[PDB]
Amino acid sequence: EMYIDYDVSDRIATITLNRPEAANAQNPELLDELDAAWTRAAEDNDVSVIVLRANGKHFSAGHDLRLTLEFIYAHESRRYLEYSLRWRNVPKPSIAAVQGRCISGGLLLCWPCDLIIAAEDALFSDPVVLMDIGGVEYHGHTWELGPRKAKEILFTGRAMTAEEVAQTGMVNRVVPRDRLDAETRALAGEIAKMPPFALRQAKRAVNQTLDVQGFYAAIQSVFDIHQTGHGNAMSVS
Amino acid sequence: EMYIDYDVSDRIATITLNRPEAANAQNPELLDELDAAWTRAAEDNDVSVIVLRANGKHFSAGHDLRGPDKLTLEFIYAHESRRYLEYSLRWRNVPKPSIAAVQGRCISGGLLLCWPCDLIIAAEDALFSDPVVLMDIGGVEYHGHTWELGPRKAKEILFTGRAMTAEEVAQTGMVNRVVPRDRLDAETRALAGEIAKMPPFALRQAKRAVNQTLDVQGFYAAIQSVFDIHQTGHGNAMSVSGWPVL
Amino acid sequence: EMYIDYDVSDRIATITLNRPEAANAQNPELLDELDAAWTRAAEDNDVSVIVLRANGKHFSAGHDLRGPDKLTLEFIYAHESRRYLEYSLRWRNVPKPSIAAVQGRCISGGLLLCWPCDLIIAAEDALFSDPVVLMDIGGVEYHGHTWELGPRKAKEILFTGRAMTAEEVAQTGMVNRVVPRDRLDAETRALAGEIAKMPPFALRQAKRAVNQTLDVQGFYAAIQSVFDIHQTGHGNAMSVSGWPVLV
Amino acid sequence: EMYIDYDVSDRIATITLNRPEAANAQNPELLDELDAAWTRAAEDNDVSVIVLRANGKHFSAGHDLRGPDKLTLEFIYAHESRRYLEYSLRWRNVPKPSIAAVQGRCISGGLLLCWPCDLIIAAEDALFSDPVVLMDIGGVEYHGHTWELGPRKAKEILFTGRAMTAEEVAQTGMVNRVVPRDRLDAETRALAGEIAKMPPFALRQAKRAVNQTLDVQGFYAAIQSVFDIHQTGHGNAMSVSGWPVL
Amino acid sequence: RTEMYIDYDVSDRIATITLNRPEAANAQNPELLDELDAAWTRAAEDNDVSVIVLRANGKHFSAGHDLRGPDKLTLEFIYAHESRRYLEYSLRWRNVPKPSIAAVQGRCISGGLLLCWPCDLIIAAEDALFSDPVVLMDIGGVEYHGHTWELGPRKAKEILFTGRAMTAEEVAQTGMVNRVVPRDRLDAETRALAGEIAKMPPFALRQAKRAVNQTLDVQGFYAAIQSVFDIHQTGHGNAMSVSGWPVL
Amino acid sequence: EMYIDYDVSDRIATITLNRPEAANAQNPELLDELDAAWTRAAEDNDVSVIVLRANGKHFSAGHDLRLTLEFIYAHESRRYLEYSLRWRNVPKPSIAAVQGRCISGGLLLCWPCDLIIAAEDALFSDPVVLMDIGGVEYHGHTWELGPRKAKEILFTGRAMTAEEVAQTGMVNRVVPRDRLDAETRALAGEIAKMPPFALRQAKRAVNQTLDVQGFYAAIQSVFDIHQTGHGNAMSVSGWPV
Ligand SMILES: [Zn+2]
Ligand SMILES: [Zn+2]
Ligand SMILES: [Zn+2]
Ligand SMILES: [Zn+2]
Ligand SMILES: [Zn+2]
Ligand SMILES: [Zn+2]
Repeated sequence: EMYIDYDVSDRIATITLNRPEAANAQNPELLDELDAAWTRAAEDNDVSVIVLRANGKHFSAGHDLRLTLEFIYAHESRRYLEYSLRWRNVPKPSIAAVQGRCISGGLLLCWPCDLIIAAEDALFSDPVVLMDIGGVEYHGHTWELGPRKAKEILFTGRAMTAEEVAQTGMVNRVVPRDRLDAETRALAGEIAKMPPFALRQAKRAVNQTLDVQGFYAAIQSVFDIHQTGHGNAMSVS
Repeated sequence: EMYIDYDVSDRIATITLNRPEAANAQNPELLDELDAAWTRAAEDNDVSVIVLRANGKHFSAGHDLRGPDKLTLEFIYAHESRRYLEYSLRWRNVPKPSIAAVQGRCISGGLLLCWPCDLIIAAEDALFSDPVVLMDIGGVEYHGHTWELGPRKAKEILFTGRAMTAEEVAQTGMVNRVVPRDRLDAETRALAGEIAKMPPFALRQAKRAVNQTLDVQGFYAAIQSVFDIHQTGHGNAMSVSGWPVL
Repeated sequence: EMYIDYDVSDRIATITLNRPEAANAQNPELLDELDAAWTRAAEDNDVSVIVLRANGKHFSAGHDLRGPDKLTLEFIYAHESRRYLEYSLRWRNVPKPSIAAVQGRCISGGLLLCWPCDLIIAAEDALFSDPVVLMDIGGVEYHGHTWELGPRKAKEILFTGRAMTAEEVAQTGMVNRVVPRDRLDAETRALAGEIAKMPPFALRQAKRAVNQTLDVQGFYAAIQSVFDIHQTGHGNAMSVSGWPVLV
Repeated sequence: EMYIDYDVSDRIATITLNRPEAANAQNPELLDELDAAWTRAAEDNDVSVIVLRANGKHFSAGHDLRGPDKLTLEFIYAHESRRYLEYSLRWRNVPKPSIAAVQGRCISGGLLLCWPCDLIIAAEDALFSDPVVLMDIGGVEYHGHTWELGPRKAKEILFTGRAMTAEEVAQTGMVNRVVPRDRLDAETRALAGEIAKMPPFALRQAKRAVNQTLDVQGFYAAIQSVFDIHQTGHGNAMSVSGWPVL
Repeated sequence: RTEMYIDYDVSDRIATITLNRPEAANAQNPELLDELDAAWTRAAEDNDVSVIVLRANGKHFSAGHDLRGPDKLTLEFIYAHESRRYLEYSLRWRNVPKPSIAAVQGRCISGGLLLCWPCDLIIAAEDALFSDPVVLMDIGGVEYHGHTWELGPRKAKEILFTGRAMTAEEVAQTGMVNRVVPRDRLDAETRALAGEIAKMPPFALRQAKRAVNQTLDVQGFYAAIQSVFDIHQTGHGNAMSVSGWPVL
Repeated sequence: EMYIDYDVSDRIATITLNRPEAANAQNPELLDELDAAWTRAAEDNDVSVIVLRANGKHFSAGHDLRLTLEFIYAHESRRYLEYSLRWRNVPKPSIAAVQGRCISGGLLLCWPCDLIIAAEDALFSDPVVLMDIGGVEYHGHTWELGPRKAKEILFTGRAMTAEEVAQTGMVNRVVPRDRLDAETRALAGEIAKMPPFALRQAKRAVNQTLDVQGFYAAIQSVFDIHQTGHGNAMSVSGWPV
């Protein structure tokens, strides 16, 4: 349990990213620990609500950078795409608490949560166009931001403030940094009073509407677009 | 015609919920009168625009749960498919513009009355909620939530049962305009009057352009999918207690 | 190139609507030239980003109708399907970032010029509308309204024909940024210049990611569906008066 | 009961088209009686299965064109949207199994009667066609063609106006079974009888499983889209001749 | 590892997964399904495997879910367990990024379809009989609604409404079965086909499979499967409201 | 013109693939000429129906085989995907007459036609899996053949007879080789009697149903999957296949 802390109390499972020395950059080991924590929470009948949070100044700087396309495709399809979709589908409510920087692969950790609470000084970005890739592997951008904002931030690599993403509906609530854990836990507690099958089916109502709208199919389509970026990058260098 | 009043003047059909003594709680009889009113307005060539409004402090407290031998899910499923789902979809598709005027509380089944309207004008005091998760059900029968609020707000308000102010739902696009409560009726009628000057077939097809876009996006199919999700909640409640809600 | 000016420098193709004396009303000749300019930009290896802008006070007043012995719906359908629908979709899909700079009035057909652009920057003074219901038609030929405004706002502005301010459309996400009118061109070019530092294939695939998400959501199919709904408007106007619109 | 006969026995509602003097061509009166018969069967708890059949040599020769000072597309659109599109979708969605027994010719509008049924049994002699391109229209109002035939056969039969045999439409899956003409009623009745033994809620939800799969695939949205395409045909015919069909 | 119900062999780049509960006509209890899921995972993760073959010992491919296999039984409980071992398992097998082939002999009833439909290709013995008679038990078809996609809607409704069986030749006509072969050659024909496919480059196979499966998901496959799962569960909900047990 | 012949008579535009010495293998010049021919037919108000046919033994052996992924992507998106979709959408009926072998890229020529008439001898295949690619650029396979048959023929590279593809609905009619041109022209002639706007909208009714079902979006999705095959082939060897 190096990289990920796990606590259960009052029917809330709190999963903490604990690699602040690297701004919670994600290596394969961290991702495997994180996927195990989600599974543990999903399987525990004493857990009603999942809280995903991070220690330190920044939620996550993204994937830790430190050969065939088939190899990249296979690895990214598991740890990036399959993991994030599995988290998305866990049949209990989940809430991310985001402070400071949430960059590129960071979005693959919070987007799968049902609700997001952000500190006022949180900054969200996906500057991977600079590295020759058309946005990260799990394309929540268009769904979360709308297409024009998604294009703007992909084309420029600029950051968005917490208030800006709250306006698009990607962030549910913006609170001062000193209230982020308070607000997240209070909301988790309110939700934890509710019947678990009703929570499950409320979640399913919304997620199935998104899937009818094309969410699953679109996420799969964009994964292949992303991979053409890797294929081009390899062909150049 | 106890529960629903109906007026036609100046090419506007005004349908009024008139059960203020129960905060416009909806029993089968009210819903049948309401559907007949919508049909009357739809079929009247002297009506260009439909206004739906409510008497009293509150638009609607929702379904009236005080309105057989061995109760089965088949029975609940059949009845709710007719008076909740089919009725609300039928209103949604009436080929003339419709405007809901919403004051005070609009709770759970109240949403099945205003969401089918094309436009919603809300009083500053309006409070929208769907707290049915408390009763073991994953939101009301007609799932406009994700479409009207976006998925994250939809989940938030279903998971918590909290209310949203008129200003909050205006931000999502669910409400077109927010006005002081003393101006709700006048602003709604003024807007209806502006729209009533337009060519009826253009109004019909403008409405169709937007609604068919939504159907291509998956609206019809999603509404049908979530109805079955809703009904699994009744099924579970019955398996726990013998009753369709906890 | 009578009505459209084309300039390339700094990795930017600037395409300018140059009919200010008619408030950039669009006749078929202007549209043919505009389509040629988009195609030229798409093929130009000196070009990373496209900027669409307009001379004068107004971005575009819409389609020029001042602009066949037995007139038929078949004829209207065929021409509108090419210069309105096919052109706008082709611009939409050009595999390079595009930015519309919109000042003053952008009415009805005007929207067919800016909606296909990836990003829209509007002057504080910009006013967007689609009042064609007055002419017996259910919104313009390319139905961006629902996608850009949300369904309730789309219905409201079609049913009433009212205008929306730059601020109003920025709240729906249809406009990316609102800036003072005297900064519109500078701000647009600065943003284009930022984007033009990026690798072209990454820009193309970022654009694709978003536009393909939209097509999976139903964008292409919905645009085609609404085109026919629009054409039933022309069909009705013709059945009433023998003319494509109510006059 | 001028045009439509109706019988309920062994939990089967049999709806019979009874206008052989016009080869079961459909005037508004016949369609109104037919819709009433479907509603009656839908609402009757003693009915588990619906059978639609026809008297005489032909299932239906289609819409009766022999059954307003300034005729407008608005008027045509409004009427066709009700008795053609809305009626057929309503029958499609009745929450009980339905079976069409089709003999002889089923032409154009005839398809609006059998396609909404869940299952089709055809006589060996049956001929299916939609030659409405001759009248300047892109196929009938309710576009099952692509769904039932596949897109290439749909285009071929629309573009040529040719008829398809029972065998040919059985190969596409549009017809479930082909039997000799003198066995059509007996085979249909036996099939209905087999289905009528099953629990009604399971029948309802098996039907929903398939029909909701179709709506997620785009059926409802596609049907609505093609109705507008159809109407552009009327709009063009009126622009050429002042009449809805060439 | 403990092996109980599933035989597993890897040779010549083919993983052959065998249902080995012929004493129960390969009726599927939760343990069998867990073991079968593990076998699919083993094959998926083995770089020496290019193709997966699913087959069954004895006369019958699978009689379906084992009926004889909590103080207060609730729909939540049934929903949770079926969502895992029926729906999630079958979707996971569907998505394994290597070609898979089912060899189907004799009866393949109801839950049996959840084992073969996830395979890419189906080879059936001339004697194979496919059915889903669960309407008799008050349920609108099994949990993973392949029926409409595999059979077309009219055939799907016919066989659900009647509970009748379809011959191998009948399902081959809809495209659900790729090839019908004599019973005594089913294993040889299947392995020969697996061998031919196992000569191809693995990434090209993966992306050919993806091309088709992603086309199906754009068409609505994932969303429709999820939708019908809830329809199926309303059947259980109703059966419990009538009798207290999840099937009539 | 070098590779494509074009004739208009009796309201039929006949477009002929005329590179028989190469079994109508498709180089970029041939494809540009083909696209020009489709455009000419589409724009000619005296043409009601388009017939696409081929000289020699074979309809088309596919793309003529005789560097970055960006370059391959750009070129294939134009001449293969954009061209084929443009042809698919021409607002007039079109009919392909397919004799002999139609392999891989050959499918990009006939699938965009509304109707396909095949000689009894015709053989259809897509063996590109052998070259490390997940089927050709325009993924009609699932739509035309169904998913199981599409997977089988992609995974094996086997050919399908005219009778087999007729059973799936991909071929409208199968006729003897010596009657292919006559049967196609007679069918075109029947269709050319019909009102052009009704033909247009009949075509639209079916094609829009397909696009509501997901056809446009799916074709775009699979194009990217195809390009990951080129991406991988280049990462192994340096060439696209
Ligand atoms: Zn990556
Ligand atoms: Zn309910
Ligand atoms: Zn127009
Ligand atoms: Zn008609
Ligand atoms: Zn079950
Ligand atoms: Zn290629």
